[PDB]
Amino acid sequence: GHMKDLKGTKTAENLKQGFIGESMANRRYLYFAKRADEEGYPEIAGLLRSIAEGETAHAFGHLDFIRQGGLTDPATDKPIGTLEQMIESAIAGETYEWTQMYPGFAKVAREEGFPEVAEWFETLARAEKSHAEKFQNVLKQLK
Amino acid sequence: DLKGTKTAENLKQGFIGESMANRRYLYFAKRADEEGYPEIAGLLRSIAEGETAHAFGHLDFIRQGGLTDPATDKPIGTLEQMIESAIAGETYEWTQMYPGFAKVAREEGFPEVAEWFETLARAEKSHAEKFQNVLKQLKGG
Ligand SMILES: [Cl-]
Ligand SMILES: [Cl-]
Ligand SMILES: [Co+2]
Ligand SMILES: [Co+2]
Ligand SMILES: [Co+2]
Ligand SMILES: [Co+2]
Ligand SMILES: [Co+2]
Repeated sequence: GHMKDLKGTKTAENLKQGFIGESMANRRYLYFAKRADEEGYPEIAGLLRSIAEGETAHAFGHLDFIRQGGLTDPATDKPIGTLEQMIESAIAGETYEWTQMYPGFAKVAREEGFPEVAEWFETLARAEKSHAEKFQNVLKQLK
Repeated sequence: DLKGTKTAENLKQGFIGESMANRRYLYFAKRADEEGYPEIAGLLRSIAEGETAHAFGHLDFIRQGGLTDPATDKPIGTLEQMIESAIAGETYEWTQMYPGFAKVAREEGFPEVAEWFETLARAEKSHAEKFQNVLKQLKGG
């Protein structure tokens, strides 16, 4: 039942879009909670944190259907069935970000006259290269 | 002014990718946990904290640059605006997005997936109502 093949369906696309939205909702609500914290609204901060746990549960349930339905990781288009595949998906996305995505973002920010944003993107490119290397060391261990 | 720039769009896409990376790594950590790889689980959780810091810094530049929430295209400068953003996205999800995903899943022969989407529609309605009660408290002082 939950093992039915979802490949080629609109439902497959909808699970991907739901995962994206849920992922953003958790991040948004935790960020909003920091503002409630500063301003002295602990009940609102607590509600934001509790609802954020709900959006974790939603995002993880979307990933369960993606994996059980034979779909790929929404971020990388790589299989994530096994732990080894999960680490290979982590490596693929980190490698895209440090080789291509953040360096390109930093070049654009400098060109448009945002050097402070460009320095941030350059920091992140170096950070994602470190992440890729740490994950590569783990994959070598598992294999 | 970041408004209308390519850099605005790059901060939005960076926020999306970072948001997904933290969720992905915490999900992967659960499989490491089950299988008895606590060093791998620990690394995934520590790197996930990295990706929180990346996402939040992207939101810092977005807010400071007068750009809108990546998810809702609503301003997020003040706490009231943040709660209004929360309400807008929850409302979209329960009134349109998850009902529509549930109908497509039923029509394509995936009743279990459709039931999950219907559960989530009802959940996001409850979220919207709780955030609406917060907004009333803030707006009414
Ligand atoms: Cl409060
Ligand atoms: Cl381990
Ligand atoms: Co089943
Ligand atoms: Co949700
Ligand atoms: Co990373
Ligand atoms: Co990152
Ligand atoms: Co919600």
